[PDB]
Amino acid sequence: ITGTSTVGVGRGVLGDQKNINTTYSTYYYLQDNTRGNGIFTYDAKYRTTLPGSLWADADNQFFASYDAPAVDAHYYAGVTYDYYKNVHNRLSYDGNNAAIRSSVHYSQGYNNAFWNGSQMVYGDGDGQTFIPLSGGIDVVAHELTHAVTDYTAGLIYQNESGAINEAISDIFGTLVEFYANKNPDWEIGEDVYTPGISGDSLRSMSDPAKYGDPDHYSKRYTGTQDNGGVHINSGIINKAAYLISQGGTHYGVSVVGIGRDKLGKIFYRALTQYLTPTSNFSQLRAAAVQSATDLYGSTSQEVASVKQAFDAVGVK
Ligand SMILES: O[C@@H]1[C@@H](O)[C@H](O)OC[C@H]1O
Ligand SMILES: O[C@@H]1[C@@H](O)[C@H](O)OC[C@H]1O
Ligand SMILES: O[C@@H]1[C@@H](O)[C@H](O)OC[C@H]1O
Ligand SMILES: O[C@@H]1[C@@H](O)[C@H](O)OC[C@H]1O
Ligand SMILES: O[C@@H]1[C@@H](O)[C@H](O)OC[C@H]1O
Ligand SMILES: O[C@@H]1[C@@H](O)[C@H](O)OC[C@H]1O
Ligand SMILES: O[C@@H]1[C@@H](O)[C@H](O)OC[C@H]1O
Ligand SMILES: [Ca+2]
Ligand SMILES: [Ca+2]
Ligand SMILES: [Cl-]
Ligand SMILES: [Cl-]
Ligand SMILES: [Cl-]
Ligand SMILES: [Cl-]
Ligand SMILES: [Zn+2]
Ligand SMILES: [Zn+2]
Ligand SMILES: [Zn+2]
Ligand SMILES: [Zn+2]
Ligand SMILES: [Zn+2]
Ligand SMILES: [Zn+2]
Ligand SMILES: [Zn+2]
Ligand SMILES: [Zn+2]
Repeated sequence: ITGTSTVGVGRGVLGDQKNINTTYSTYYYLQDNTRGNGIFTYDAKYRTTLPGSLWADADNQFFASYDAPAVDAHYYAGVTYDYYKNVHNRLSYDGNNAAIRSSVHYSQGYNNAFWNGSQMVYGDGDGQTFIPLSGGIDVVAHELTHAVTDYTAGLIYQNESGAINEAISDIFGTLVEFYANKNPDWEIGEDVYTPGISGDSLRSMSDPAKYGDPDHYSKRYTGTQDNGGVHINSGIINKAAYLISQGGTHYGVSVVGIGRDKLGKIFYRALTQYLTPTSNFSQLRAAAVQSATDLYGSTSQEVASVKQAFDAVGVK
């Protein structure tokens, strides 16, 4: 809509206050004109029609419980935009400042959130398995990173390529969570999963086995469920990424940690320059090694640590 750029205030899913960029034309709309071609957040009104209505509010105050999913979808899309622009010089998910559109209150009791090829879609959860999923910055950035992948390497969504696709989204979801630097960790979805249970999450990057996911290539899932285990086998790559950043000793292999920023630079370069739709784990290792070589030199600690981490998880 055409209007004046304004700044509203509200509370997110977890009760935290934050400012949001809005547009004023009779109503205050969740339309942030400060980032690229805009960030737009929509009310799906418990339907499955998309995108729904551009979110309208009478007073630029967003403290109602019904507002909270919209506040967080809008704000965390902004954080994700800021991460990709400030850290990687990438303008929105397509690198060409595409508008970021999000719909909240999608369907009823819907325990999922997804990038659908042109926008983000957030269920409210059923209140037991999940609360509204836009409350999780890592979920928001995980799904928007699928769009990044789609516009770069094009990793399919099955078998090893799909597990890399998933891990890439977990890695950058987590790096966005650290960039926001409110309550970061190496867990996925902890803020919105199981409100009755403290200390759990959908999966752990630092210890995938905590939830039964593999932390070594020899433990990879080879069945047909979950598109060949894409959310399961991602633990193998997630653990390698965790080791690259934080270091550690894993199955007897010592990894010297190089920190989060270099982890992100290495994997971003691998994703955008070297991966292809059918890259497998071994090819991801090669891409990460070459990316670290490009950035830091073949004799660098960074290259050596990439190799150590993939050795530790059994990927040659
Ligand atoms: O409403 C305006 C918006 O449509 C435009 O894109 O950028 C400036 C805004 O104030
Ligand atoms: O924590 C990371 C920060 O250290 C780096 O500067 O850029 C990415 C962030 O996630
Ligand atoms: O977040 C990590 C945590 O999972 C681990 O237990 O201790 C080190 C941290 O980096
Ligand atoms: O020890 C873990 C176990 O507690 C869980 O039930 O399944 C996965 C294992 O890694
Ligand atoms: O062969 C693998 C071994 O090298 C490693 O130590 O742990 C898992 C095994 O499958
Ligand atoms: O069966 C597949 C297995 O061969 C591969 O290694 O990892 C993904 C699985 O789907
Ligand atoms: O196969 C790819 C290779 O061509 C390139 O050199 O680095 C990435 C690899 O995965
Ligand atoms: Ca997290
Ligand atoms: Ca929980
Ligand atoms: Cl560990
Ligand atoms: Cl471990
Ligand atoms: Cl460790
Ligand atoms: Cl271990
Ligand atoms: Zn209001
Ligand atoms: Zn998803
Ligand atoms: Zn995903
Ligand atoms: Zn967290
Ligand atoms: Zn899955
Ligand atoms: Zn998923
Ligand atoms: Zn270990
Ligand atoms: Zn460990």
